Amino acid sequence: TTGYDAVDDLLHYHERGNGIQINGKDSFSNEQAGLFITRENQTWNGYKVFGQPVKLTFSFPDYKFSSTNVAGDTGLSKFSAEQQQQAKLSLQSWADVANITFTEVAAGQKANITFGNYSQDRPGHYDYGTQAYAFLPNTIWQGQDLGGQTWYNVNQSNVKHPATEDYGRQTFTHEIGHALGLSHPGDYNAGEGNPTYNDVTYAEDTRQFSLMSYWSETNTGGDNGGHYAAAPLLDDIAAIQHLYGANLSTRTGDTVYGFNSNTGRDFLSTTSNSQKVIFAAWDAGGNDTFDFSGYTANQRINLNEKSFSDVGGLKGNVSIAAGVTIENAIGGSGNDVIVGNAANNVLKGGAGNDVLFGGGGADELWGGAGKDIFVFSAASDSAPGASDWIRDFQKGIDKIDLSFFNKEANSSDFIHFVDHFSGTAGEALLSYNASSNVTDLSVNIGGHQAPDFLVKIVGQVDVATDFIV
Ligand SMILES: CCCCCCCC
Ligand SMILES: CCCCCCCC
Ligand SMILES: CCCCCC
Ligand SMILES: CCCCCC
Ligand SMILES: [Ca+2]
Ligand SMILES: [Ca+2]
Ligand SMILES: [Ca+2]
Ligand SMILES: [Ca+2]
Ligand SMILES: [Ca+2]
Ligand SMILES: [Ca+2]
Ligand SMILES: [Ca+2]
Ligand SMILES: [Zn+2]
Repeated sequence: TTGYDAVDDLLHYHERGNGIQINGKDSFSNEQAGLFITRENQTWNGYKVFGQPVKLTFSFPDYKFSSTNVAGDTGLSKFSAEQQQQAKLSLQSWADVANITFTEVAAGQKANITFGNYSQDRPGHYDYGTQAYAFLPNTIWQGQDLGGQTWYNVNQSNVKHPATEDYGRQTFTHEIGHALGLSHPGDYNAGEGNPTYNDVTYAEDTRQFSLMSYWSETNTGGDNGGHYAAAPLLDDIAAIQHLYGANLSTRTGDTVYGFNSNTGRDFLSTTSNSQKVIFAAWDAGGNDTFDFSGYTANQRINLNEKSFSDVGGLKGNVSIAAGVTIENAIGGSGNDVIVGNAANNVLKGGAGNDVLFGGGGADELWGGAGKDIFVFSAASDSAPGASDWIRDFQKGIDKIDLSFFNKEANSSDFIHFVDHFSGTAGEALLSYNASSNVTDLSVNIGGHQAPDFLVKIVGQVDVATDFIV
């Protein structure tokens, strides 16, 4: 496979929406999913009141063991220090993406969102079967609003120890989701009390796209390696931003995700190959980097909005929220595929045999060690006046892949190398400056005397060995 083949495959990963079918099910766009997850139309600002900020209180009440909650469960207790710590991180992860402010109040004071443990389904009888539940805003029962109550079965080790059992942390984020107005992404009516993924309303109702789902990411071809996302995923972000608006103040500086992170978020950071990230990135400004340098697996990194990446040996585990521009990416020691976007991108392959694709804008490309391939598929990739730079080219080892053009022209003789331009479309010209150690690659794609494509290359290039055409 060419570099271009790999780029094309990553660009078309998890295509969705526009009426297509997947797994015999309707595919929804990110937007459609956000709307469907919020189909009850309930918010803390009112029924069908969307897009407005909200300020909410939360607490950890000191529930009495023999008391019975509204759902009939008993053996109640207050959240432990560990549970409180993890719940606050879950709250923060929702506040990061939408215009929600959370303020803690005292255990005995009325609060919008509450957290409690229960252990028994009836007095003296421990429940080992259930996990957790919560009430959406404006859930009126016997005259009282149950909205905001969240309840967890502390007999489950993950609920008791969410700091070391990542399904517990996910459960906290999920149930807070309900408390804010999110539903499961389907009702699963056809499953009649024993539902499976086969009963979804839309194909992207899986844990790849939403932590409001209970269906494995494997149903959509994801693979999270036995781990569970801590924080809102791509379609959860669409949902909650529909409800309370997008948080334009979040991470507006130059932000590094992954290794060497300055996010101050556990779920956006790692300090070792064994620590695997799973996240959907929301970022409201600045020059940002996906630093996945410390992973040894073969990775695929796509910097386009709404797109999925294969990071740290997982599949479809990293994504970028709608409306977000991430500028830079750093691969690991594996053989990576790294795809930029229309902005200026710094792309670094690291060790391994990498494929780099800057796309539009003026990109800076570093293959690193290994046999790397730099791919181009439009004159606008590297326009004169905004040229890409390949900073580390090694002749006989690295390659420039222009193969898209002859494939599109269906002619082996469209791109070809000449010693001087004649105005004929397809002509490519190399010019080497031994004094500056810079090679210019100029191509006349559009058919003018002046070329419309110019790549600047640090290093010599050997035309006999270094191209894929
Ligand atoms: C056809 C997509 C529907 C998403 C909006 C929610 C409909 C209840
Ligand atoms: C047990 C009745 C509580 C109200 C239920 C409505 C939320 C599903
Ligand atoms: C099983 C109890 C769930 C209550 C919220 C729907
Ligand atoms: C309440 C819906 C849960 C679905 C898990 C099978
Ligand atoms: Ca940023
Ligand atoms: Ca940015
Ligand atoms: Ca690499
Ligand atoms: Ca680019
Ligand atoms: Ca490399
Ligand atoms: Ca290299
Ligand atoms: Ca470019
Ligand atoms: Zn739920």
